[PDB]
Amino acid sequence: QVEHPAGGYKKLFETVEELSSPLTAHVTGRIPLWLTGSLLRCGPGLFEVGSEPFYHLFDGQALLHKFDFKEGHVTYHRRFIRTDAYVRAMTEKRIVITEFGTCAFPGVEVTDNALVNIYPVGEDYYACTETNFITKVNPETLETIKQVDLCNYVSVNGATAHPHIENDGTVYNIGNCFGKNFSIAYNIVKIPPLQADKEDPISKSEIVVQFPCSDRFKPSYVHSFGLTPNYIVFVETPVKINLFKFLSSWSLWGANYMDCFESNETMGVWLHIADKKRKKYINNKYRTSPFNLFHHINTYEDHEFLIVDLCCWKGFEFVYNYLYLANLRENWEEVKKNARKAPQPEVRRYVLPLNIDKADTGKNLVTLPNTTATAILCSDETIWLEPEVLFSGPRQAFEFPQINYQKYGGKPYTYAYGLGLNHFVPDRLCKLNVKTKETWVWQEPDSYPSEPIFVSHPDALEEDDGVVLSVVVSPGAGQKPAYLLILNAKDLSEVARAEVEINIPVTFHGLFKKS
Amino acid sequence: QVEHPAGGYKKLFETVEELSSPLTAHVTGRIPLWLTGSLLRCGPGLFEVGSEPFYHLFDGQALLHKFDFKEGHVTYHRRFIRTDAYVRAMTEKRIVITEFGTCAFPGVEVTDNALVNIYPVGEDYYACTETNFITKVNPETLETIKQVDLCNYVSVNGATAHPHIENDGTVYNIGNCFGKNFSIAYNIVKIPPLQADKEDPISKSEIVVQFPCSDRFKPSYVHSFGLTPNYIVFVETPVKINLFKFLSSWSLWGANYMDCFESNETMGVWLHIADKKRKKYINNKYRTSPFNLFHHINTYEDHEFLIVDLCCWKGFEFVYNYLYLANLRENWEEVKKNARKAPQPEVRRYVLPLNIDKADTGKNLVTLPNTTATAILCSDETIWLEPEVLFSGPRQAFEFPQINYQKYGGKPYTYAYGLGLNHFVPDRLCKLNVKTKETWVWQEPDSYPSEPIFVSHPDALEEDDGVVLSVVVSPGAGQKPAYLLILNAKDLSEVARAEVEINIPVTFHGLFKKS
Ligand SMILES: [Fe+2]
Ligand SMILES: [Fe+2]
Ligand SMILES: [Ir+3]
Ligand SMILES: [Ir+3]
Repeated sequence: QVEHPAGGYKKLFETVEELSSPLTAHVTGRIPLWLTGSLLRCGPGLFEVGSEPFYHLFDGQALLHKFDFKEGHVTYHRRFIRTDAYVRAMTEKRIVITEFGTCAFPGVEVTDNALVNIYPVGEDYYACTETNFITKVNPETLETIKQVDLCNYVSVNGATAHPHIENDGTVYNIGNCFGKNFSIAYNIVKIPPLQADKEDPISKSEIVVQFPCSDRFKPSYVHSFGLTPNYIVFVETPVKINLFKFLSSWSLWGANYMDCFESNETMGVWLHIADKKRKKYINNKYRTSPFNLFHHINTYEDHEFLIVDLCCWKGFEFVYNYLYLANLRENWEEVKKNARKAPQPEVRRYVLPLNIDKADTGKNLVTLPNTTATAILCSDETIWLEPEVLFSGPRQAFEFPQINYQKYGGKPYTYAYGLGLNHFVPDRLCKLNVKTKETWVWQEPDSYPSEPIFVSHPDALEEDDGVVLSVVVSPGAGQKPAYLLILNAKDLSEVARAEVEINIPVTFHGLFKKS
Repeated sequence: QVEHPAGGYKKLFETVEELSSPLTAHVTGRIPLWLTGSLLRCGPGLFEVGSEPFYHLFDGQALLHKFDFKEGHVTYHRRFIRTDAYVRAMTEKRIVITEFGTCAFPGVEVTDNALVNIYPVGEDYYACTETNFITKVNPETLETIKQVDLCNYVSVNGATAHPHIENDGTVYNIGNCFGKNFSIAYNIVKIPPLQADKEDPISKSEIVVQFPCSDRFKPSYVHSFGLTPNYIVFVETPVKINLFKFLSSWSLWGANYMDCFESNETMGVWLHIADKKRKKYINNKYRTSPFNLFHHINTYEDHEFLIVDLCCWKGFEFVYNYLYLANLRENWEEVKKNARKAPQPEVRRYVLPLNIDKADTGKNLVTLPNTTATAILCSDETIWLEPEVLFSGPRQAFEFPQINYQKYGGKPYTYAYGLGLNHFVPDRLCKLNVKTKETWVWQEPDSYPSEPIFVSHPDALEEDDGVVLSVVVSPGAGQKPAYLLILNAKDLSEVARAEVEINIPVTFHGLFKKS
């Protein structure tokens, strides 16, 4: 729709160097006085070790970024995370640890390249990827402190880079695991808040509940999940991990993680729910059409139903196949051409009935008045779901979604913020009213934003009283190569900017730390 | 959304009497001078024979209506169609022929109650329902002329009340039939235009092509189908006719047509295409989620794809179960309550790829640039489809759709007109831009319109240069009980009205005859 023939988006994938200390950003407009804190973000910063390239978008070495709002000025800083992967790569001047889509050549050494997200646990902050290894970091200085191996504390093989954090600091996550059956399963991990004893909360990790797997030996790729005050929602997609293949290519040949994925063509999507407080899996066989899922938007309870809002990609093909660096660095026509056969992005609201009566076999159970979502109870005992579409644009994804999480996560809500992807290229920011379907767009030419993070006005009365923060890469004609953008959350109108004189590569997720 | 607590919609289902001759309507505003012709419509007019009621909406005895535009004035007329059903009912003072949802009590006597539609064949016009019996009628006087039995001329058991008529007067339809396999199938019937020989074209009926059936002994209920210059599209829904049951309740007990229907829970929807010119069925196994379908909107070819736009109801339950007269005559709260578990209406665009390559197995084949519809080729050879949603409102159907059929039927187009159903109650008229999704609504309180028919301006330059005609029932405070509505097709703004002093019951379909 919008076109980027100048190819500026290639700057999102160009290596940068870390800083020794914070730069001072040149500020435009007016930073709100109540914005005092830090925006922390993780993404790849190093896309080749020497003349050895990294191939996939999720392979480049973790880079930790900070935009600080101190006493009426803004600074920018960045430091590579000192991971085994990074350290060993630097020691030995080559690629040492196999990344998601790049096999290294000379037990199994699983990557700790924490390029995806960062989150609070007790008084600590950890950078993560999606394996068992998270990296404790210093949120003031950006120094690496420690590697943690979650297998030491709990039985999981890995965990998402999207834990849910409750208001009391309790942390919930999900990862696959070995069941007692000698099957695969998915385990919900709970890390408690910092208690009086003042001991590291990770040492108090425990399993809340286990979800079954649709296939005994293949778990689905899980990127995120849903949490309400009373329920956990997990979506099992037809993107499957063939564990066999990476335990056959380690031994004999030589593979990466991407090589294990296969698509199951016939299962579609299975949706699973567990009672959070009683810690039981509920046996409701929710089923629907096939789609990839990376990001839940929000989840909530409305009478005897769960409302589940999702960023979907229609299809069973793995959308990550489209995310190799060569693909993303082609020119504009080839980018558009290459995405023509990709899965098509769509925001969807599914409605899952909680209180199932066989009396209603063969009818639509969704009796709520303001939705077009359906759930049908088959004789089978299967519950077949159709969504209400909330947003749909040709090869235009509303993605990397965020909400006013602190007051509205897990509860009834109205607004969602997101990054607009145009044939996979990030080129706009969106706001979406999920009840009316109104949208708002912020966009400028040759400008490539990141996930918008929302920060509440401390005296907020409405759900969107606050701002949205995005890191924007604007290559071009003598342009400030990048800047931090602050929008008014009500109408996505610009409030301010903090410009810098250096490039910033793609970042995925992060948080705003009030301090 | 809008509420009708006064219950005025019950007047759509109250018996009326025919007229001896045309009333003269009181006209408001300005009838366009180029509107000279006749609006003909069919619907039920008689909902009980004495103290024997008819139960279903599709059971009342056919009533033929005419609004005439002659020399700067408007008339209204109506005559019951003199069918076997009607005539015998009147002769014998009771219900004689079993209707769709009303069994009569004292070979098989199939109904010819032609309450659904009327269409041109050569220089003739026939009222129809969905059986093998159509009734030739006089379009000037509304007199019944003749019963026709299509089994005499072609091998079908019945035919839809939605034939497609080409610009040269050729008529296409579809009905189920016995295959040579001793299976069920669906046959495409072609009736040619009136030729030089001047013989009745029905005598020249022939079979073009046959579609297979998903179930050997159960055909799906078919209400309509798609036609482009090169293709025929047929949609096989999980609403199935159990022929066995009506050939077991005729012999032993005593049933109606509605009693034969069952829903197939596992098949979903199968979509079928045939080459119109070569008269071959194409073996592409299009499949998708379950839905009822009554009305195609329009179909067309866009490069190597068919665009299929449909008024869907999500679910496999038969929507006709909600359409008994008692249900429709309850009060407003009970109407809303009763539809809470019904299938949910949605307008959908499916995109069917024509040129299938196994090289693209597991990918999305829909490479067109302005749609979010997908089609995925499974290993199976199955092609799994997801729609682009064009309109979706909670228990608000865009239904009884019409287009500028003469210039745009079967071809690329932009606008569709429709009747808005609010928990099954007709209470608005809509226009829909199918590319942008903009809508327009005409609505007034305690007013219940019928299917909007579109008539082109004779000097039309754009697709919506013309008017839309609807019959509106407005019961109320000393109100003209009904009127004919003429809207401007561009913005659904009112141009005129032709009021009458008598009630008019529900009508389904019809045509505008330029004369
Ligand atoms: Fe993510
Ligand atoms: Fe119809
Ligand atoms: Ir302020
Ligand atoms: Ir005019």
